[PDB]
Amino acid sequence: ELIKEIMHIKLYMEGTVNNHHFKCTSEGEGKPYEGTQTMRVKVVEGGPLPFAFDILATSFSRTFINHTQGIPDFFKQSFPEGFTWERVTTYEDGGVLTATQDTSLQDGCLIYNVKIRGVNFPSNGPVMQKKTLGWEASTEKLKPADGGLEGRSDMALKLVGGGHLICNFKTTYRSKKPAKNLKMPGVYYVDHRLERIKEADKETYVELHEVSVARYPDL
Repeated sequence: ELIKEIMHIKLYMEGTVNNHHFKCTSEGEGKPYEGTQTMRVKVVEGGPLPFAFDILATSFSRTFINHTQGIPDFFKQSFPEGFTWERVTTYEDGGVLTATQDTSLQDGCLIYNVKIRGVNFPSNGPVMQKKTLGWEASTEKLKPADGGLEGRSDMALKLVGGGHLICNFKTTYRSKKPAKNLKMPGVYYVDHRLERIKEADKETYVELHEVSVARYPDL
């Protein structure tokens, strides 16, 4: 089957956000066919992060997406090799977070390897002052873009005692399997819900849950 009904995950992440180098590590598990998953994150380097963790949570699983209707799963079809993704998130206040990700399948446990580069996050802004809450539920429009998938989405980051700091991202998904060995999907949508379950000792340990359900557009 390759991708089982319940799958284990292990993650490695490192980066610099406003030149503040850090390193993160994770262990998680989800139901790939149901679109749910859970991730327990631990910041191993760069002490208590000077920026809001929320900018990183969104880089911590395309393989855990409930493909309803009968949409070809580009992500699951890409195994055992896996797939890569490059995302660029642009914030309304000038902050830009670029992330590079590698997904592989080694000895049953699913492996994620992320690279993070955050720049121009304003000093007294919600991210740097750590005055952000969760991410509101978002929707990503995916369209087949020459061999891979291109995903665009507009997100809203909840703010401490306020409204939101909005942003948008452009992502490119590249399969490790050749495009010849893949049945590509049409233009489809993925609705996401990203909730933070737990938090410990100054955003050093964070538990996150995600729910993703794919669907063909309405008529």
